[PDB]
Amino acid sequence: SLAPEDGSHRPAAEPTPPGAQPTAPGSLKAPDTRNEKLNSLEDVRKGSENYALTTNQGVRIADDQNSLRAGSRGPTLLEDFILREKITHFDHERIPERIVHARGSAAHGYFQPYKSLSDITKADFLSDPNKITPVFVRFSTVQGGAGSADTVRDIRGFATKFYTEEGIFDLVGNNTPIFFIQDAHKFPDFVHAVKPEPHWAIPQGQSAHDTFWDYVSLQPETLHNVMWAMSDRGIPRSYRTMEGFGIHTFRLINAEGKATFVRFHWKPLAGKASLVWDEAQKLTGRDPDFHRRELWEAIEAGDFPEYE
Amino acid sequence: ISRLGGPNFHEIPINRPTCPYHNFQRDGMHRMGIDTNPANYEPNSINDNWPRETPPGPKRGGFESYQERVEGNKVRERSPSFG
Amino acid sequence: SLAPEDGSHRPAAEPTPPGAQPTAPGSLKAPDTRNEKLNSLEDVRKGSENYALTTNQGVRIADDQNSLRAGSRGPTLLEDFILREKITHFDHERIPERIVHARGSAAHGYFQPYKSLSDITKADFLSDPNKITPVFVRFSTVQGGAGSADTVRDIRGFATKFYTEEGIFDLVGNNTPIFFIQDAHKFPDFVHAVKPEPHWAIPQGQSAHDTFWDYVSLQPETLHNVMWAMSDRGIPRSYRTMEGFGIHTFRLINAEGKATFVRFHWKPLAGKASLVWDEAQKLTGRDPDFHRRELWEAIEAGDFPEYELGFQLIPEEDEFKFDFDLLDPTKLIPEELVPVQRVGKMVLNRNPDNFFAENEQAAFHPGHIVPGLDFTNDPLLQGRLESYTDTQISRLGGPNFHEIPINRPTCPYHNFQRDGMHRMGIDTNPANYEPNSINDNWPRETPPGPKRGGFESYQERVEGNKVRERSPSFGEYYSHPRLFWLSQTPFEQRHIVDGFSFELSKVVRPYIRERVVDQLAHIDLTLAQAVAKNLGIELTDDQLNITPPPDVNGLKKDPSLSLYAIPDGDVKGRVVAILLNDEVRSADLLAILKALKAKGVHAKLLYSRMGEVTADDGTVLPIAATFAGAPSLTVDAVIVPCGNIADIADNGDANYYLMEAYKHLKPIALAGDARKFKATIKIADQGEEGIVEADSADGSFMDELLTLMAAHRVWSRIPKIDKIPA
Amino acid sequence: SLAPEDGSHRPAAEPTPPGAQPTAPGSLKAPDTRNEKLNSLEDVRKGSENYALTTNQGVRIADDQNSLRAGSRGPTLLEDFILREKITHFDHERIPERIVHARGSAAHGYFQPYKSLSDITKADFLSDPNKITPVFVRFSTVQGGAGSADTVRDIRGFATKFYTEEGIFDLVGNNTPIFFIQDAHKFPDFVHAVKPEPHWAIPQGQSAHDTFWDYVSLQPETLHNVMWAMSDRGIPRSYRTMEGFGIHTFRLINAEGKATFVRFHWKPLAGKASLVWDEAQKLTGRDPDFHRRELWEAIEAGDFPEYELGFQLIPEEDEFKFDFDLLDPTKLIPEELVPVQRVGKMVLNRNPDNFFAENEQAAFHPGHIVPGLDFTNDPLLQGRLESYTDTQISRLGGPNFHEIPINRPTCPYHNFQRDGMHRMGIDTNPANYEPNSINDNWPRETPPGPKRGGFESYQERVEGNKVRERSPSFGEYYSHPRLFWLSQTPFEQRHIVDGFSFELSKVVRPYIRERVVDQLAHIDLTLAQAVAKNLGIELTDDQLNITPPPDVNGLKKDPSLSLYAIPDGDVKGRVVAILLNDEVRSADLLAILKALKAKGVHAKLLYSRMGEVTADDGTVLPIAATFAGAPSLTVDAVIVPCGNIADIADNGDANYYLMEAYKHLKPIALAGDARKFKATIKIADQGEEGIVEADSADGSFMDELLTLMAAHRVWSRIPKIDKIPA
Ligand code: HEM
Ligand code: HEM
Ligand code: HEM
Repeated sequence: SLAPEDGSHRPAAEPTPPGAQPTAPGSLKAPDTRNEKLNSLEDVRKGSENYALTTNQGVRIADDQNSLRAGSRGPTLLEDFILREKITHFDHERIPERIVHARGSAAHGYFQPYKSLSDITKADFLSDPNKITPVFVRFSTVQGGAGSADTVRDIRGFATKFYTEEGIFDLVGNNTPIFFIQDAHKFPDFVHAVKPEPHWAIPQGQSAHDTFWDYVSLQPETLHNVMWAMSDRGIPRSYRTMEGFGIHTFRLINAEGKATFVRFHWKPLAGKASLVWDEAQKLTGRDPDFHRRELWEAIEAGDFPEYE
Repeated sequence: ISRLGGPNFHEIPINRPTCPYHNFQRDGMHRMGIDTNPANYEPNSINDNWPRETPPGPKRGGFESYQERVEGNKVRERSPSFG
Repeated sequence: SLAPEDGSHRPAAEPTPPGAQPTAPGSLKAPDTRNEKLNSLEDVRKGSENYALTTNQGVRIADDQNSLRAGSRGPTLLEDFILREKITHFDHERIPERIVHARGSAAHGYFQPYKSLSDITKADFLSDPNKITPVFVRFSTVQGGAGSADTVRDIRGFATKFYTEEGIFDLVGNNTPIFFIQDAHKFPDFVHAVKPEPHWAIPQGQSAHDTFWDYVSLQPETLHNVMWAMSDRGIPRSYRTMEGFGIHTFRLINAEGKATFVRFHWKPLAGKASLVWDEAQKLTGRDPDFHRRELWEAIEAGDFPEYELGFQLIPEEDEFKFDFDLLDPTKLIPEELVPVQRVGKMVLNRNPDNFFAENEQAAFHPGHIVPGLDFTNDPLLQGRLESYTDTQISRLGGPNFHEIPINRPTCPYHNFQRDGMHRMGIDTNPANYEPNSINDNWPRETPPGPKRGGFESYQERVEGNKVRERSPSFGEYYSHPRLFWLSQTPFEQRHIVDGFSFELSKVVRPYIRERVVDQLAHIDLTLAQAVAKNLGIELTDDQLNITPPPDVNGLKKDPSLSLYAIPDGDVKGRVVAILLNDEVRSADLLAILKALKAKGVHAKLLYSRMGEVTADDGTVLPIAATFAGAPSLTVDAVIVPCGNIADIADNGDANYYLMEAYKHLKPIALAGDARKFKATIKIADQGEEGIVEADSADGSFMDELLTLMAAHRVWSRIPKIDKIPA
Repeated sequence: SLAPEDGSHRPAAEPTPPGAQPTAPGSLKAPDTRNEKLNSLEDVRKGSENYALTTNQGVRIADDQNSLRAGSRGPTLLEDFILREKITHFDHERIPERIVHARGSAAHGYFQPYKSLSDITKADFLSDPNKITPVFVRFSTVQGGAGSADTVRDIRGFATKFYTEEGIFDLVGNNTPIFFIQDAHKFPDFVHAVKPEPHWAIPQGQSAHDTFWDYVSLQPETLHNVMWAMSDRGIPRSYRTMEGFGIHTFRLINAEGKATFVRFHWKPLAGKASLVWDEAQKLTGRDPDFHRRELWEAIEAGDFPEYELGFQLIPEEDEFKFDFDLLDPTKLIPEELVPVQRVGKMVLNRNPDNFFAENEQAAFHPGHIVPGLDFTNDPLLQGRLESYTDTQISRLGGPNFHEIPINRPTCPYHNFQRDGMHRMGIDTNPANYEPNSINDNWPRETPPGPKRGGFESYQERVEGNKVRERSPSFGEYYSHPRLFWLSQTPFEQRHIVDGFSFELSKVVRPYIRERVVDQLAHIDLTLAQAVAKNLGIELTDDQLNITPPPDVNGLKKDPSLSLYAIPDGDVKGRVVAILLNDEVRSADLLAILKALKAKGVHAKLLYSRMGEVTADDGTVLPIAATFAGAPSLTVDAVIVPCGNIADIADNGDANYYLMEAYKHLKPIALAGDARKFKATIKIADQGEEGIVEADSADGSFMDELLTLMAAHRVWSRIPKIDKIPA
């Protein structure tokens, strides 16, 4: 045994305030929080306590500290299949990050309607207030990589996967009610302009550079979302304290075939709050994981993010 | 790695062991197993060092290579016994 | 035409100091710079001016502003093949980042040896002082993603690709002379421990978290390199002002077959220089791209990064002559015992044209050696050889990554390998195997020889059983950490203590802190007690009584291990903030600029807004940045000329600018009424060492300031900064 | 291990007939055959002679025969970087095959139009009879994997990539003028049905299995192309002897903006010619590479495949004037209604250098059109535009597949797309977006115009509600199958009946056979009855009473739909087997070879062993193959010269060769005492049409033979072949 005698290595599996316990995987922290989707993941969840260390092929490992070599100061041997699998898996851990919204922080939850909407939509998840729909939500920035900072000035993504009884519905929104551009054909132009510039790949997580403002100056359609990004909207205090929007007009269709135009909104029950610019910038250096930490610790504390 | 798309090919159903498999390897394309271990390295105290190494033994022991003596210089040479 | 009439969109294609022009692709910025590698990339360089906009299939596009739809407010149509190509290429832009060292910044240059080293190595690139070898060098951090910040505390990588006439040689090193671990089998464990923790993927770019210090506390082999990381080595000022090392002992092999053990060194010709922690951490917020930017801007300015290649050479018969094992990569070889022999110079003199094509896709691998070099049994080096080709199969999409332009040898390559994803080369050989008769056995093997021969490994004797066992000779963990500690100045020691103290304060589980404190007590008691006190930990009586570890071959210190014990300052390429006011005394600015120019020191002129201000004599002075825009973090010193000081005396940003610089130990110079700013930093009326002051900015005002800059920081200010609220 | 002293390991770089020299890479076989695209590949062609064997990093290899090991009987060492690179490249050679048309064979050539088409199209490649456009063509089967056989019963693909001055145009067609299905949404259902069944992955290269005929029986829209597949069109003699069709109606657009509907045709100048089924199926075993081989060898011989591009042109105002919908890809446009206008000629005159790099990695996509061409609403064409780019992202490893050398345009290409796996192009443009001012907006959009303009789609009127609905005009399925049936000769109809009968006899579930027979009864009662009789099925009274479908716009037949109704035979490039004996009469062989050479017909000299035989006058005759080694399946006709006939008269294989040739309707010519072989094929002292016979092989004998070969096969023999046991 390497754990301390007093058990202080293991966090209590009860809600606790930020900093009170080490944070933990959600099924260890809150084992009795359940929804249909979380339960359905049980077939692939893997524990660890009391199990032998093995290869991926199920062969028990005697010595996970040394490679096989000819003599204890000798060359490493090709026949070390244990070393080879371990290093091979490590060598292939990374997958491409998302082209945009690479930096993001996610949690499980659920949604329930306040009333049946069958007069305006036949969508099953909206048919009955007693219909509980598991969700998985990912909040994100837009421009920076998966390893960039959270409290940059940027638009924020707000993506919800509804696991409904009639299919997955993904509501893939942002935290402002419009976008920068009108036609998808210009998306790679706008995104290349805001992204790090191609010669030197600077700057990270920032619109504050020539190519972004070159494009905005030549494309006045951008100016509306640019106003939002330049406001304190661009620097939320928390993903719990920003609005979400679908941006596009969609349609709801009812059982009679009637179409109603709809735009979607998420309204934060913790209210709206943003940082100020100097605080946000400095916070990217003192804690580049500030939003990711805040969201995880809110959920561990029982301060569940709620949106209407 | 190319034929089967990455290092998690042992999670393709036909290739899965029927016996337990636990270790500190993570991620990779197509990762199916969701690890709950607080630790992804050993030695660790945060999960009391589990999953743990197992000494070799008569049954249910860890793998140890037979201690064959090696003696020779580093050569790219075919043994004359093969000629 | 959307460009301005005056041509101010286009940067001057000549060397200009940082901030004077927008930065540009290297071949546009410096078209006259050339080497054999840069010339050989010309077949894949693509221009743009005066060309039509096309699809990738070469069809001219008429409207690149709209999708094809049925009516101008109608649905988009599947037949829009121009939209589909453009969006599909965009959808697939990203490739996996490197598993480690994902954050990095690279440049082209060249290397030349000072003399032939044929008596010790038959390596062709070291055979002739006239033989110049193109290089491509990538510097990096280790832990963070490609989008993480530059000025984190971490080790730095220093990887050099030599495009030699007898093959590519990759010297894949770090900025410290040892690694954290002894056997490659533990690399996934150590890297998992230092990386973001797997539940929540925090923290980025930081070792200040529980799992890292858990691993360290359980693996005392790691303490050597941890001491380095906790020192100011872990926060270099610039990639130009850090050392590089190969870490492992390799071999040189001469034409007579004699092996000599070698360790590789890079010496920064700009000297050694690091930030201080608060400055580095803040700087990850104010400019997470600071090292990448500084490297690119140095090259655009002609402040080319220069390093000297050095070898520590140990005869084969001296393998066992030291107190430590030469093959143990957690041990360094003290320069007091084995000096570094100067080998040649490398100069980095051209930025890439495209970051993704040249930097992101570059593949380095320490297995890439050439005749005249060879490996040893260092068991961390041994395992590296399994990883670097492997990882490139997924990262770069298959086994033809050597055909990506940046990676291609400049020398011939021919073999029987075929196919693979993204195969470029079209093989005309009738044979794809050997031995063959049908192409008269070409291409053919080449016997080894003095020059231009085939690769043969040194016939080292191997004897022992097949074991998974650490050599007992590696099982000593404290003597080298102690040598390192005792070799540091007292302020460098303070900064080490403060690095461990800050990092362990972020460890949530107190027992892990205690366990690390126990480790430090095995290294040096003064160190352990000082960290313990910062943590409210009391050493036990047993801890107070641990015998320190022995010295290393009789050495009680080695000043070559310190950044600053032996001054090696160089001001060329450093930068000074000049805080402007609305009525600057022009004679002060003239003297300042003249002195800085003469030593190759750059300036940024700062004010409370952009635009320009006008001096006492009518000189129009353009403003580079605001005080808040370009914080003191980003320069090496601060000068405030005389003039209408009342204009800025109550500016919070201007006062803070000086407080932050003061805190971070930077030289500050105050001329005439700018001396009023002494009060904001609590400077006594008769002055103090490190603050330059006079009635005007000269006679001796600039020499004094530039003398302080040559010593980098004002270490004697340290006792003073704790009282200052900044 | 070297080449023979006599240079016999190396083929002559001149045109040579099949079998005369070993085959070789096109650039070594025909170095002086050039075109712009072939030249442009020179940056990546790699030679081999006189070069050292290296790693891919350019390191010379000394011993390519052994791994590094600790002693010569010891374990292999991890540090063997040479072994690791060689094995890793081998381990990653394979890429996914094409989801369909995986089996295919390709060549380079050129195209030119006969006259400018500027009246009807502004496409640059059609604008001038003296502007030559390089092409790369791949022919293919559909169902089978890359390693399946060539002479299966299937549809064939005929894809041409035109490297034009205004972009790449891919005309991605097949060898029949319609497809099986109407809407791309069904493509995966139809292809899954035809492909090997999912439980056991059987059968390869065959539609003769339950799932295909289950889908056909339930989807009568498939019946037209199924008729073509069951006819001898499904088993071509060569890719040189089949038609090509783009299938869909496209648009041509002229400089005045006028749209003309068009269907694309390729006419084979070597004439139309197919195998018979027993021959084609046995040939998949004796030489599964027969079509690949025949194409490569034709090009090495100078028998370049030539095809005439032709257009059926329908004015816009005539869109609705037929009794079928022009946009329905299961309907053909009969040439009796709309003639094919001759447009230009394409000649395939050089083989690739490396099959993988050039053939396997080639990417064709019918969305790659150029100004002057446009799409229509054909709902199968429309869906194809979503597939060909998408599939290339996994097959070829990412979105930079246009930089794989074979796929590159020869014309300029410039845009703002960046990055992606295996990015070759290093972009110098300061901008990677438009509009931009920093590169004065280059590269720039180009307005549409008469020549060199940007692409603009024809502004077709769209009016309808958003529906997933098949157009009612597409709901007719029997009239085109009937037209096709009625346009075949009686022997072609017999072969169709036999194809259906053979395939349905392999369907295990008898109700599926019954359902198919019921569909055939809606096409033609004579066809339905003949297939039913072979299946032991009896048509019901109701089935006998099904009213046949209407004529197609009054047509009772169209002979352009037959392979053979109109003679168009060309013997150049065909091959005869000459069965030797050990004392051949040299005067026969002289006359035979002289007459064959005059018409460009090749010969293969066969015997019962390899080596040589000596003729009556001392001429040494090298033997190409044994009777068993090169069966009659591989030749067009068989000649037996006089000589020592007793040598071969009782040889089983020699007799069998003639029995198999006879059965397969090939001409056979017997000179002098070789007429003794008439008895093996049971055929009369008076002689038989299709058997040439004389005292010696002279002018007359050879003219008769070559006349029979110009008619391809001896159809009048069919009633005589059921009694021969072969
Ligand atoms: C109203 C406008 C848009 C909104 C609100 C929006 C929102 C988002 C969000 C929230 C994500 C991150 C989902 C996650 O967390 O994984 C995302 C990802 C993405 N978006 Fe959008 N987006 C918009 C426009 C576009 C456009 C016009 C395109 C391209 C035509 C595009 C292409 C993508 C792509 C390629 C990704 C990465 C998706 C992945 O890897 O799974 N987006 N978007
Ligand atoms: C002395 C110890 C080591 C040093 C000095 C070192 C140095 C480096 C550097 C500088 C890079 C970045 C090269 C670049 O800029 O692209 C790198 C990448 C990498 N290293 Fe190491 N390393 C060490 C130990 C190891 C070990 C023990 C392993 C695994 C057994 C390993 C595996 C890797 C991998 C997988 C990459 C990513 C390479 C790629 O994607 O191209 N390293 N190393
Ligand atoms: C008239 C109908 C069609 C014709 C004449 C046709 C013709 C062809 C040909 C000749 C090729 C092989 C090109 C080569 O040699 O590489 C091919 C490939 C392919 N086709 Fe089609 N096809 C048709 C319908 C479709 C449909 C409806 C789809 C899907 C909607 C489709 C999807 C594909 C795919 C995925 C490939 C593999 C292409 C690649 O890997 O590069 N085809 N087709």
